[PDB]
Amino acid sequence: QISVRGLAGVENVTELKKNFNRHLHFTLVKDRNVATPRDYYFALAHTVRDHLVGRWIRTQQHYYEKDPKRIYYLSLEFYMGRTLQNTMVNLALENACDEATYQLGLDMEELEEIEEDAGLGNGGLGRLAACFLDSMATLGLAAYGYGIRYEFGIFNQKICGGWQMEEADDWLRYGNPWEKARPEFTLPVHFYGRVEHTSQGAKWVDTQVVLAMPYDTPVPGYRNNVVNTMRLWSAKAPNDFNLGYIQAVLDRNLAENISRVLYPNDNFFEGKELRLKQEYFVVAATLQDIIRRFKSSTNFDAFPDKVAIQLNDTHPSLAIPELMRVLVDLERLDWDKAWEVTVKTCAYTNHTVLPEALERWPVHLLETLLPRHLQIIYEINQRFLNRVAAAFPGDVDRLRRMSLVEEGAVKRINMAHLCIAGSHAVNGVARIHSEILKKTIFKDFYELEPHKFQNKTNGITPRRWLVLCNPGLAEIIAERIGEEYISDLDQLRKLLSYVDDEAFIRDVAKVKQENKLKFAAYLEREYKVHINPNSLFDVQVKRIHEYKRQLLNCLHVITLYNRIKKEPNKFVVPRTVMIGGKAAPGYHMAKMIIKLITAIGDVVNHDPVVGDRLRVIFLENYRVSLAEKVIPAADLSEQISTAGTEASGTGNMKFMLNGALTIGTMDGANVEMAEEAGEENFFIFGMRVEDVDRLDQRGYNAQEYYDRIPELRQIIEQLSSGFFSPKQPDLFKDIVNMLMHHDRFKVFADYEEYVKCQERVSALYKNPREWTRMVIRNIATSGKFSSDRTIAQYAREIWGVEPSRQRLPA
Amino acid sequence: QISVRGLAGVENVTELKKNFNRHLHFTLVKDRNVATPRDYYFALAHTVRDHLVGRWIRTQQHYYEKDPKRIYYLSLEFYMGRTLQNTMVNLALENACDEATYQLGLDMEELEEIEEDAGLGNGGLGRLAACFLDSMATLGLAAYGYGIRYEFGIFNQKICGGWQMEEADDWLRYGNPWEKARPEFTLPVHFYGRVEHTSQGAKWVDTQVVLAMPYDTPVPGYRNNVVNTMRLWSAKAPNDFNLGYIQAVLDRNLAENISRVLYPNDNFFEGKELRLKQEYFVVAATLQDIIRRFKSSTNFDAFPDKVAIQLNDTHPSLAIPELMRVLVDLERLDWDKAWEVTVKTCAYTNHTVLPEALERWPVHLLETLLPRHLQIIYEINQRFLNRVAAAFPGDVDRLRRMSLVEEGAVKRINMAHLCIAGSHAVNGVARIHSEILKKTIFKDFYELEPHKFQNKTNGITPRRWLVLCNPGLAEIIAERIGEEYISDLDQLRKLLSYVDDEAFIRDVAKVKQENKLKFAAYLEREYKVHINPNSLFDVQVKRIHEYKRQLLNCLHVITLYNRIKKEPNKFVVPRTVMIGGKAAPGYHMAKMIIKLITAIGDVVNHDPVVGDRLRVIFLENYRVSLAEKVIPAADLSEQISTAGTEASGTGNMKFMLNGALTIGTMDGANVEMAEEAGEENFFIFGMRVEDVDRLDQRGYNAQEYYDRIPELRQIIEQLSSGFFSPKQPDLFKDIVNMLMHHDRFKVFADYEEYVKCQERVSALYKNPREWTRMVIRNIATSGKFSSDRTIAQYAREIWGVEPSRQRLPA
Ligand SMILES: O=c1oc2c(O)c(O)cc3c(=O)oc4c(O)c(O)cc1c4c23
Ligand SMILES: O=c1oc2c(O)c(O)cc3c(=O)oc4c(O)c(O)cc1c4c23
Ligand SMILES: *Cc1c(COP(=O)(O)O)cnc(C)c1O
Ligand SMILES: *Cc1c(COP(=O)(O)O)cnc(C)c1O
Repeated sequence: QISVRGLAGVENVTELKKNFNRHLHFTLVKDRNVATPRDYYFALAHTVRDHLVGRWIRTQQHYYEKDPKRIYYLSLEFYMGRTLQNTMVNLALENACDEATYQLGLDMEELEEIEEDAGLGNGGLGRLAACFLDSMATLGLAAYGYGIRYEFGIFNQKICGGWQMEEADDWLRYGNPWEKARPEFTLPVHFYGRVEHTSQGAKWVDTQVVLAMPYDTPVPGYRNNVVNTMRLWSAKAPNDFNLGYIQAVLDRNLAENISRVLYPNDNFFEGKELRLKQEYFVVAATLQDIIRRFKSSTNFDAFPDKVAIQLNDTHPSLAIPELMRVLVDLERLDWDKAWEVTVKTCAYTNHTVLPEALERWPVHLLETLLPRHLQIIYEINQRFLNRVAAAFPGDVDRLRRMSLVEEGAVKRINMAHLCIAGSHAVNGVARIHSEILKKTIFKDFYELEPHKFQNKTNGITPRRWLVLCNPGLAEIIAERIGEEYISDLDQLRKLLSYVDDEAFIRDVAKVKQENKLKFAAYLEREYKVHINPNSLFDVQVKRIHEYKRQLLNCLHVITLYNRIKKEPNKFVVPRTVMIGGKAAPGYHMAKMIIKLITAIGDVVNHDPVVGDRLRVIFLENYRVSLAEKVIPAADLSEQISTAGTEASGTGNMKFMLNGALTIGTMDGANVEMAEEAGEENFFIFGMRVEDVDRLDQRGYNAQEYYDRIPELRQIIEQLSSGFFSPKQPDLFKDIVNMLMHHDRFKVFADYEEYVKCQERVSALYKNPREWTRMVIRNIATSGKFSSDRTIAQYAREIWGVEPSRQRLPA
Repeated sequence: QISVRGLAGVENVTELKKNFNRHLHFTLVKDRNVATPRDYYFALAHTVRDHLVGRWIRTQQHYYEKDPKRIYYLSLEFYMGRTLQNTMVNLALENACDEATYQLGLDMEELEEIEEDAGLGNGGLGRLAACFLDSMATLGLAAYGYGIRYEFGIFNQKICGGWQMEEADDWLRYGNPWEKARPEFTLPVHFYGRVEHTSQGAKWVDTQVVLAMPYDTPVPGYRNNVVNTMRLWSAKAPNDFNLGYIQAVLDRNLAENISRVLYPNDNFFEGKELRLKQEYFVVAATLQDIIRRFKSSTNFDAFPDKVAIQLNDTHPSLAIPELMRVLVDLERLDWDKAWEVTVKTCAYTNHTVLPEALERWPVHLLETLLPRHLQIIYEINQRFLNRVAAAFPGDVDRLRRMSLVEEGAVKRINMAHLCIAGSHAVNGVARIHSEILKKTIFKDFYELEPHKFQNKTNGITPRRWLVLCNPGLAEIIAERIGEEYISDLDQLRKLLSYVDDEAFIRDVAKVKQENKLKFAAYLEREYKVHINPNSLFDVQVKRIHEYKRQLLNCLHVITLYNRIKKEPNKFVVPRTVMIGGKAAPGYHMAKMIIKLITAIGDVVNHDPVVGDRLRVIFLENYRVSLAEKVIPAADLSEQISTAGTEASGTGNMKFMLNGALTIGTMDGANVEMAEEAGEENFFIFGMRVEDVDRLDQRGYNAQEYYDRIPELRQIIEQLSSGFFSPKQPDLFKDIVNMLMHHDRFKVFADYEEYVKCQERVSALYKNPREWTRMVIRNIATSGKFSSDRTIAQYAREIWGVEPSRQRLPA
């Protein structure tokens, strides 16, 4: 149908149809008379999968022959979403499959909706890992993603009576056609036990053994015939485990619980034993696999020349003492040599500065679970602090501040300090964040080893986040500038030449209108809720957190409502305000915020005086596949975290690529986005980091804002008095109390500037031509935020490898 | 290579090779350079599976069009063994696959050894279900096997220091290519809750829900293109189950434990709650599936014309009150009509008379777990006893004896009494067993309803138990009489014409020698143990139980040893005595018996005076695939249960078909075997049932035998004094004590006759020609013991359907 979706040659279409029918018959054991649409989805998935396998085998064979340096990306989260369309895009099969299925009497878009998301992540950090795998394959790197195959990913969110309910995400129920179990490469992982000292060093003995069984998923590059591997570990009990009889068999679940469920915490540390087991499990199985692959090529001097290990946050930080354990206890290298190898192999990416997110494991936990690793951590600490003492003699407070061991009520290990000591590179995820790391939380470490500290600004893959989710926009762009931008996003800069082109203006605006109608239709059919498609689509989608300030958005919504009620017959730009995202099940305030959003909706959406001028929708079950629908439909992107709290953001970049304008603070990657587009083409408001610091030194007093802003006072009075909860007048007392007395994120301090900035948005939206021109300026300068740029920087500045755009033979 | 293994046409061989390479590449994602022999096994399995699917789809389509009466065989056990070779045999693919794999540079026999047994049964009852599925498919019946997909089947048995150790049988570790998950036909099963009475009858409410997910395995008939289904249920928690968050997800295992593990009890009732859950789970999911299939054709009058339900033992007895529950509570039929339908639908097979095997469930268990079923059982009981009272007025003891409710310390439900009341047919499994049922344990029921009581003598499938495991014997038979006997075993009677044929005598004896050499080679390569292939192979393989009297065999072994030690330079016929079988983990006496066998081996096998004249081997991990190896190698089959205890036996029949002579008591099917072959062609010894009864009335006194038989006294003195356990002299005190003071099975009473009978065996073995002639007379009269005969009798006399030998189109 459309050019970016590839060729539909008669030979290819015929072959796809034959293979579809073969899988339906032989693989699924169905005929056309009994087949459900789910069976048709599976027949298509297996047909497309067949096209991957040749390239997958040849890619891995190629890496064996050429022996390049291998990149190992260690993450506890891979937020993959659906695989079918992404695979078709990267293999240039989309139009052919569309044609083949049409001829079989089927709608491919309908079949695509049947696939479950691989929801093996929480939010930004998890989705970053997924975008990165796509870029690494596209750039021809010998890269492997290593993680856990969770049986249950991020919970499915249902809204009942305005409240979040959690349901198990049983994503493997119907099978996963993309994975290949590899039980032949099963590896043992050890837990508990004790340390024995011989004349030949330490021995870790009397351990409990859990098996790690790998499952491999293909990761296709964009049209280069490269197919890399994501290897995810599943926990299995040994067959003599606990071996009255019946109970011993049932107790196998105790071992296998390690890979059962993703911890649903986003930017929050929960110090639970099962989480620690997951962290060690992924690390121990991965490192054995790495060493096995290295040895098939006892000289560990060349180890850092053949292996890079990237730690996604501190979650796999145990890689550092585990590598030391293997090199020293098993391979019998001396400490200093092993340490040199370790440091040169490992690199660490920090994702947040929020104190409650930092992993600080109780010593007593590590002592029981991982007694040898604790000894190694103590030894690392002693040697590191000796270096600190020599560099800064007599500075006793620095010693205390930099220690990997934290003193207190409970002794803890600071995993971030372990990662810095044991890595040759430490990076933040946006320029402002990397600067904050050097100035504040890691200042001491930066003074000791300035060379370790880098920036690598986050990015997103333009495959999933443009071509896949917004084919209409990808096409109108391709018509003018060709197809090369899909793997070289900087080429979007050529679009600045069309900012005064009347044909292009009309096409950009038409693509947006079509996306909005399609999403408006989606909401009716699937959620029985009506929206006006002519309204400004005002969208905030991301995990629910106090720092992200969904509450500030709520205050604006209520302000707009109060202004309409005060002057009903005055013209206002119509808005659909959409907020979506999950709260961690134990995060009470975030759960209260969701209830507030729905309660506001209950009032606003049913008030006849408002009409269709304002609508407030909570988008249920926000996840990757929902993002692919809502982002192309958005006019306004809400990126309103308190300055200095959102390390980068990536949702911000997705909206910019897809033709929404941004209202945002100077936080995270927003700063770089505004710098790329021009500040005049962005809706910037609020305190800068420096303003927040100044307010903190003086002391934040919320009462002052309440006293001075009559519109703010009225909202607080409405909240307190039960206006939004008539049957439970004090329902929102916790929210009011937090805002008035202990708001860490200074919601009130940005309220006035935010409301005023929102008026400027409404003014611009009244002039469609000028709105669209600003949109064009945003799309045209979004090139920097491709994860291809990010990965090329990691490859050159951290991993010491050259990216390649060259095709492997088909 | 050999004719019974089918054609190896050039077209077929070429096609098999192409498909093998396709599966290796696309299915397994391997090339020839990285492929293990396990990968080659899987490539072959998928290739053969492809040939089933067309016939499977067409068979099920055929049953939809024709709408025949459907047979539902309900069993908690399906002891299937391996599937690859059986599938090739039934599809006439064996030679072609052999050729195709040879050409690819592979040994097919080696690949066959890689397949795990589907060990979803304990012994006789489980293997009977498997033989039956094979016969039902071969006879063209519209039959479905329904059971549980256990994650762990019967434990793997290891022998450590002479003791049984149990290991989890993780048979699904590498995947199962034969099954097809059918998550689309998932059904809810209810547990716990309470009964509510409305104006519209009873309601079962506040239940806990567990999902039943079916997996279908194809069951191919012998060369008739019929492929039936075995449907096995897996337990799944609902997604809102227990829905802090993490724990609620982990607690899903509580529901899914239902299908986790097979109870390893053979002919022994253990009244555990989890076992009861398994029994209801299979019944509730199966009956919903039955009713769904029936309705796709509210007139339940025709229900018994379209449905037969066969209960394999009392394990699925809850089918009776469950059918009543559905018909009365859900479909709103009146009681009497529902009861008529139920009785006409259900039939019950009894497998043992041993009191400790009978299921007698505590009322308090049923009250908590299944409150509505208990109410229904009480109502059945009241109405049944009203009929008893009317037929036998004033006979108050009969009322007590026949009640489904047992009075006592704990009130219990007798499941056998429930099955008789609720079935139109009740059968035993051999003529003597069916007579014992009428005379003793079910005498009262037989007097009330004589017409219900039938015999159906057990059988075995000649596909697995001749063609598959003994191709050499199948071939020499086919050379003389053709191939028709494979599905018409009565034709073996034609072999009586060759009893004086010198060529045939030599061929029969040669096939046995070849089988013995192959098994002798197997024992060395796999278990590092040497045996003399010229010795008489004396084999007792079956579950370890006191009733089966492995102990009597032990006494004979020790007697032979003592006789050699007394007269070393006297000639004796050399023997290899092989005993194998598993003991239930909690069965202490059976575990002690295994230890005795190995301890005897330790003495006998290392005594230089004995030489290679006597060897005692315990065959580890006896299971279906081991049976297929050892049975063709046997000379003498030990079938030595106390008269009246072994209901039928089926191992006995397997040995007869494969050219072993039988030493046995007049018990179970041994009686019919001796009747078929002629008593002169059998080695019969010992008490008859009548002799056991006489001894019981007088009182069994073991001391008497000890006092009168000096050879017996010496063995007991050796056991007591530590001769077979020098480092633990009293190790076998439990065994000695049981034999002397509380032997339920009268081991000593048969000792003298058994030893004398064994001398007659040794005498005949000295004359190879006459041994082989007797063998021919056994093989030639084994036809009655085909499960095809058994199933034809079930079909005609119980299910009311006609078997068909006619082929479906290919
Ligand atoms: O008790 C909690 O307090 C919190 C906070 O005070 C906060 O600011 C953020 C969070 C957060 O992100 O995730 C959480 C969880 O997954 C959880 O199980 C418990 C809590 C939080 C939490
Ligand atoms: O405690 C037991 O006593 C038994 C007997 O006394 C017996 O004659 C036969 C048996 C038997 O066959 O299986 C068993 C089990 O699976 C189990 O867990 C416990 C027992 C038995 C058992
Ligand atoms: C991109 C993305 C995120 C991250 O969004 P931010 O606004 O950067 O927090 C979270 N969840 C999903 C499903 C995403 O696609
Ligand atoms: C046939 C068979 C049995 C039953 O043997 P009996 O001697 O009749 O008890 C038990 N186990 C296996 C593995 C079998 O093949």
